[PDB]
Amino acid sequence: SSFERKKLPTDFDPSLYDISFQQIDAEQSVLNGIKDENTSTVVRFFGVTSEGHSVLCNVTGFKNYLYVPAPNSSDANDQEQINKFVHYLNETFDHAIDSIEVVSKQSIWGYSGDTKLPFWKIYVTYPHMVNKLRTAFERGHLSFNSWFSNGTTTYDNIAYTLRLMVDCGIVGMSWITLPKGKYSMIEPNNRVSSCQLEVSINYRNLIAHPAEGDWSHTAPLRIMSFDIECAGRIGVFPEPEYDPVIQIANVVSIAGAKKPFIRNVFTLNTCSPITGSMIFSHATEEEMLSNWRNFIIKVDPDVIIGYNTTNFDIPYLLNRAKALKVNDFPYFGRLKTVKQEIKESVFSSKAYGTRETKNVNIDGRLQLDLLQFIQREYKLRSYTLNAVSAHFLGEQSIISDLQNGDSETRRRLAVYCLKDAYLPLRLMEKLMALVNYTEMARVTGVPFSYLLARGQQIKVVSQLFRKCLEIDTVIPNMQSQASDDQYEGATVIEPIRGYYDVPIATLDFNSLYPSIMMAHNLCYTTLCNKATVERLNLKIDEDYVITPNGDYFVTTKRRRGILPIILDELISARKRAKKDLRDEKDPFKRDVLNGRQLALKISANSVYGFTGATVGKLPCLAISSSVTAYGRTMILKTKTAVQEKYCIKNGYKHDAVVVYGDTDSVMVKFGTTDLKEAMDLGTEAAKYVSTLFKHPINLEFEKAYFPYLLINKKRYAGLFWTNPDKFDKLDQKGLASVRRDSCSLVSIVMNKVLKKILIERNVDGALAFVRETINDILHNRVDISKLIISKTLAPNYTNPQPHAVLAERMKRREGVGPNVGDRVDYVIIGGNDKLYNRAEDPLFVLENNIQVDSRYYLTNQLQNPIISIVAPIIGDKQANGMFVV
DNA sequence: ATCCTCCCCTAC
DNA sequence: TAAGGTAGGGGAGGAT
Ligand SMILES: Nc1ccn([C@H]2C[C@H](O)[C@@H](COP(=O)(O)OP(=O)(O)OP(=O)(O)O)O2)c(=O)n1
Ligand SMILES: [Ca+2]
Ligand SMILES: [Ca+2]
Ligand SMILES: [Ca+2]
Ligand SMILES: [Ca+2]
Ligand SMILES: [Ca+2]
Repeated sequence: SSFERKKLPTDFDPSLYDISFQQIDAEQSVLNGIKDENTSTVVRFFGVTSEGHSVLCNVTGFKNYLYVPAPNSSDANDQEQINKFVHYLNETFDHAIDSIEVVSKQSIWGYSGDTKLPFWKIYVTYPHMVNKLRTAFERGHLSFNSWFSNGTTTYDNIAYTLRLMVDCGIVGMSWITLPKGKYSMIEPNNRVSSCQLEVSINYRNLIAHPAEGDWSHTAPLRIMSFDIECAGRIGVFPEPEYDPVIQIANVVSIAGAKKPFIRNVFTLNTCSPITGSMIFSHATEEEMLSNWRNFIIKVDPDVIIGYNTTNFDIPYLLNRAKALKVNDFPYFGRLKTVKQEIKESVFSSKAYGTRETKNVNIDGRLQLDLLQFIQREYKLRSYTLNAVSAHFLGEQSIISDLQNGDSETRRRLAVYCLKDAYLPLRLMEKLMALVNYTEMARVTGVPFSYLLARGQQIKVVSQLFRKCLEIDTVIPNMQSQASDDQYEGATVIEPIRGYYDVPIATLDFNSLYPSIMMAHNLCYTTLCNKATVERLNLKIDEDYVITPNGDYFVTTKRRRGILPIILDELISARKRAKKDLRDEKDPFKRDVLNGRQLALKISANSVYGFTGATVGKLPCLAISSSVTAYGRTMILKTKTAVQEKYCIKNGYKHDAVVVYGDTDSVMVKFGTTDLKEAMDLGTEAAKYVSTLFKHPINLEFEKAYFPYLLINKKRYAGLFWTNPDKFDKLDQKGLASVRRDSCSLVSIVMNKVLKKILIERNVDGALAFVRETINDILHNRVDISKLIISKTLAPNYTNPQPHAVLAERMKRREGVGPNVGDRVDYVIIGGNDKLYNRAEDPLFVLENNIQVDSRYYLTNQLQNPIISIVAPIIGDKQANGMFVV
């Protein structure tokens, strides 16, 4: 269809109507016409009112700025001289320095006392000039009055849009009210957007509502999900230069609605009717594309979603329209003449990997590619639409041929395309993608768009700037300087390896690293030193503390740190999510709620990580190292306290043994053969141990393993009990059977062997199954699908890896192949070459009847993991004999 | 025969 | 702030 937004009130007028809208995105821009507070640059916020009206609100009069410390010079307070310095800067920086305001601030770096210092807040008429100013102060030669020649630390480096959001109290996905009489309409001939309401307000006059109570609701966002089909060549993934887009299916709904209010398919050529959806068929591809752009503009979606839309559908359409010279195509943002462009960049982090990105500006609309969401929030063996639809939704080549048939074959194609457009919307709603990300944007204060495009650091940065503003504190700008060394981390306890046929109680600290930062008041602002404690005559333990890393931090007596408060808020949110999880029946919903609480846990742990990131801009290893140091002492103290308490000479039946533990957990063999008693002792022990640490540190009994197969550090399995009557699952940590680089032959067999032993207590049956499997490998009875190994392609290599060698080979053969950051699928083929030269594309293998290295799969894939699980039961000799041959 | 490094992924 | 942290198994090969 294409229904448009509800019409505005007929008597609408800025003097009559407040405008309250949920802002979903914002960007820096220059406003045509009069300046405000000597600047023509604005932050344009886009969003939606409770009645479903779209809004572009220009926030005017907000000048970017930087802080530098006032010079240590007698003439520093002479206004005439400050005025002259401003003239000097205007001569140097394109006449873009507005003024200098003298303010009292303190650096976030350390405790020197509560005495604040004079800083110079230097305002600019356009935001980007702050960067050049910062550079000049840092490495330029601003030699006026010998004030900064030369040179100086600068403070509060942050992008202009976020600077405004922080200073105005605006978080992501938040509500803003524009009071009647306080804003003005953009005149018809000056309009730049297609929003129903295009207005301007001075930043001081907007009301930024905290996302709480009556202002924690969300606006009725219009969600558009789409999917395209292309008719491409046999053997070639479609290329925009040659292969037509032949269908675009669309579904549009209101956030949270039961059903979409628009369902349609744009087709090239004719297409027979589809019950419950509109069909818009076109004689030419060009027409279809232009109509689709017009459709977006008229429907005015707030969020554009789909599955792989980011890396495929969107760039493909842009590139296709360009190839076809449909030159007005790429204008479907909310800014009428702002072109959608592909920005090529690179994203890299340990958590998310390293890869090229192709982000497109669709100004004033959000994007939520469900493939990108699911990849971030879930660990799955496969992320194909089919795979994830079957997994989350319970769902169960010819394309070009269907296209070249008739109205009926194209209809068939259109149902497929419509379904592919609908699934992402089902996924978004069931996985609560929009709802949970709204929460995250609000809690951390970042724009929604940062969640999928950016990392954990920017969320920490936003929270830090917001807390610092509250206490007149500013943050020094430092250059990233990656270290060649990692600081010392956690203790992993030496395992007493083997098969335990008695209950093992697992105890672990709630939110360990955050609880350590809170208990011990660990923050940039509380960091001190020997020199200060003496100049100030502070008393150990009352006024400060010395960490096991040897660092001095002041106590809450002297200063409440800010990191503890940020962590407190994140843990509160997490606790709300956990309660929701505790209160929910449906297994699937609980799953989703489990990701929500995990996401918030990672956010809290990322505040610790931020302090340890030298690949980052505010490392403080005093904090990160003190945290890990405390952690090592705590697990040692926990192990010692459990062993000293629960022993025969204290009236217990057995001497408790800590058989294993990792970072913040201990696995305890109390000695009893009874499961409930082990769980009761585990609970009592955690309660006792918790009394030995400072609030809010807390040890809890987590679960019992019975039996428990401990193979090595970070390698074990066990039946996992949270009640003594029925076990929850067969839990596996670290084993090949839970690593996504195992071939499924190994994972499946390991899984079945573990089940037969731990659940069915049938070692004989497990061994018969392994022997059968060995026979199948050696007689080529294993489907190639179970032999495929997948590994991520790294950006660069020192040592040649089989999948990386194969990726280059594939490009040589086909002109294209896996890119950095893609998983590469391969099987090992037979032959005399080095292993890294013997990884091959499974399709290439099938096509050419190439023999797979069967013995390799036996000896170098199956054999070691299987021996490691059965040897503890049948012994090393038998386990090894089973593999001859 | 030991111990190291690069690599990939997972345990925290 | 472009990009949260460290420990460590085990495959595969390198240096003494
Ligand atoms: N992604 C992660 C996971 C863990 N850790 C560190 C900090 C954690 O506090 C500690 C223990 O890991 P847990 O998985 O037990 O995490 P928590 O104790 O924080 O959370 P929970 O309350 O779920 O046990 O390891 C981390 O820095 N980053
Ligand atoms: Ca698709
Ligand atoms: Ca726990
Ligand atoms: Ca924990
Ligand atoms: Ca743990
Ligand atoms: Ca090692």
